Amino acid sequence: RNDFYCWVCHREGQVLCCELCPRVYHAKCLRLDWFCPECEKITVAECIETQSKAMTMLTIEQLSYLLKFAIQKMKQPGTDAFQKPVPLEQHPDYAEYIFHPMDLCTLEKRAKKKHYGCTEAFLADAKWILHNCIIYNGGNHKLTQIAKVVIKICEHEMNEIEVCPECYLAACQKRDNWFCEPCSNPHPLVWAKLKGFPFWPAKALRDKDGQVDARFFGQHDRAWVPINNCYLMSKEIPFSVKKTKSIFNSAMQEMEVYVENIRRKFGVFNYSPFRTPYTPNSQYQMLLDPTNPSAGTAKIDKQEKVKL
Ligand SMILES: [Zn+2]
Ligand SMILES: [Zn+2]
Ligand SMILES: [Zn+2]
Repeated sequence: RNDFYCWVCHREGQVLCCELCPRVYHAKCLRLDWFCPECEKITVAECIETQSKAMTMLTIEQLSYLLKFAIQKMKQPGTDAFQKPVPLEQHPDYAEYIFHPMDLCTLEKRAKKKHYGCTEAFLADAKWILHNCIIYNGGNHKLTQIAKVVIKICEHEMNEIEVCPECYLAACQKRDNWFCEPCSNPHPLVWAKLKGFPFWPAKALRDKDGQVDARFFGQHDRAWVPINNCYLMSKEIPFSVKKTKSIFNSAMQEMEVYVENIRRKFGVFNYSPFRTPYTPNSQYQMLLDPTNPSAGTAKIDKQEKVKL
């Protein structure tokens, strides 16, 4: 049955009904057979023609395995009040206000039964936990603060699956040298300079608004770096004054383990001349002959269904 409280502001009043789901909205909270914004986002994300790069590389069963790790991060210590359904015997008026209850145990069971076709659908279902807490307990209750942090963890984990599902699973399991594991579409290796930090080796995971999502060898920290401050990996080092030599040496050692792993899996790794700029979705390091780019990639391909 249809909800009585607006999905945006969590208050009652004259509200519009979605044709596909039980959510309701004030016309003014959206600034104008109707399908709500949650249903529109999910439909686009689950259509093969408009699905994300992460969804193109995953089956529904594979996505269910990654959502189980996201549930573990959402179940932080102190989230006890949201780990099981609200006991109606202990709050006898709960169902007079909450028509669509949700909790972390129910969210975990729906993920296991392969109910979710995209990351957007898991976050949209998780959000009933916060919406219900605000209606019943109030916007300034101690439990509402806990529910807001649970939703922010869920948002972060969905964003991490979408950046690269293989990096996500490697970071979850933490095998020895997990950061040196190459992905099926290998991330280019760069020298990256962040303002105020020395030039350092990093993996380039994404390109957005003239920036590169860099993941640094050694500490495994991350930052958006300007594209003009990124060069393809080279033997000559762009020198920077550094506080501790041994930390730089460990990062370079870990970087050389990643390069040998790449050469075993794909059969090639091309270092570039000094100060060669990084370009979006660079293919230079995988070329069969770096002086003949028209010849293309070295990857032979054996029609492998390998993935899991
Ligand atoms: Zn509203
Ligand atoms: Zn809807
Ligand atoms: Zn990756």
